Amino acid sequence: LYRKYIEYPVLQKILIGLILGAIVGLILGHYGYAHAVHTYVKPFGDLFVRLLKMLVMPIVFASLVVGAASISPARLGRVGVKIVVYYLLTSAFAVTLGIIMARLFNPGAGIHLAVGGQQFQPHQAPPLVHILLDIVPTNPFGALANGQVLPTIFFAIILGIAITYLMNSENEKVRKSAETLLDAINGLAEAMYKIVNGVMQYAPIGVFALIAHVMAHQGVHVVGELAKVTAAVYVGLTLQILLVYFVLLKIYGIDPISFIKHAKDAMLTAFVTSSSSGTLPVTMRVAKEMGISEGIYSFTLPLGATINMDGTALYQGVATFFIANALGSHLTVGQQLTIVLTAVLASIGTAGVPGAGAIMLAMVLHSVGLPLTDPNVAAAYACILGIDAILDRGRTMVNVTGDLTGTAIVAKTE
Ligand SMILES: N[C@@H](CC(=O)O)C(=O)O
Ligand code: NA
Ligand code: NA
Ligand code: NA
Repeated sequence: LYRKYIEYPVLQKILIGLILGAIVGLILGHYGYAHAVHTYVKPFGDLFVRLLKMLVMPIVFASLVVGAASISPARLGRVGVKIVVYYLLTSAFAVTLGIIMARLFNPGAGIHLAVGGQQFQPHQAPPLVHILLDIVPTNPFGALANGQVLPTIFFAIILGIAITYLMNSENEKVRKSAETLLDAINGLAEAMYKIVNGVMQYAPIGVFALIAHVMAHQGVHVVGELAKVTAAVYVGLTLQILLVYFVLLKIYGIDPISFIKHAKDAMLTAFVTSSSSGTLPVTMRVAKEMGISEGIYSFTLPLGATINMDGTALYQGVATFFIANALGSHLTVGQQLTIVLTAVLASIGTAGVPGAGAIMLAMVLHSVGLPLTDPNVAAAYACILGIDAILDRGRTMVNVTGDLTGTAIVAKTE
């Protein structure tokens, strides 16, 4: 029944793997068979970790190039300024709210990951001058091949901006050559998102092996911590709607009660599909009967479907704290502010494809000194990606909801 396995829903598939993973570890580990799990069940979980790390490098480079080549055009108009400034402010405030939830609920506190029998000891910090000057790569190819992600981000952003200037050039041969290069890079990004969909089909098997191995060694309190981070994200998402969207709507005069009733179809549709790109046709229909002018929502909505992601920004702030707390490290004031800047940039480049927001988490992990090369970081990294399907549902609703409420405010003031 191979076809039956594929057609079965992914979220219900992961939940089955997690429940049986806990049961197997407890009963088998109680009878003094812990080494059997480590020798046999662990290798099936190591494949999931290695598969996740492969997708990190091609996705970051390709998505940033195409993302930077679309919002670069300065000429937008008068309705193209209010929507842009609103998008940046909402994304920045989402990260701050996520930090508050992480510092309040304190997820991941109690477990000490010691993969390889070595506690995570942070390396000595080089001088700030060296760190800032190391962002510029000496060899753009070398940064991509060696796995350095901070130089990769800088080169991708400038390359995308330069492509935009070429497409507006007067010469016909230069314009044709610039469009071909962008399409080739665009086709690489789209091909990688299909691999992400195929990797998550193996996720229920990978989650089963990971949970079973950790259940027989670090007891049961690990599962309790996973519940705290799941509750922390959804609590923060709820406060995002009531304390930001509802307040702004009431201030400008738009009735929140009428807003939710007229936009319920979009939110539930985005919830089940977990995609903000396939929900766009549904979003276009909803705004029509609301009263928005045809021109207003024909420009902001396509732009906001890939730029305005408040849920992803809140998710990345909470997830980073969970990994650091599990490792036993401490976040300084300067490092926390670095999250507020890196998470906003990472959310802009994130694509609407489901599951693409946990691949950009590596951008903020490296920015705070937690590389994926460290075995301890990688083990904890795959722990939060295992339950990503559960968290992917809620965050997609907030991303779509921000686009609708942003359009209404602009349309109110014309
Ligand atoms: N699924 C989200 C993207 C993400 O989770 O990163 C969306 O469609 O907006
Ligand atoms: Na935003
Ligand atoms: Na969005
Ligand atoms: Na995005």
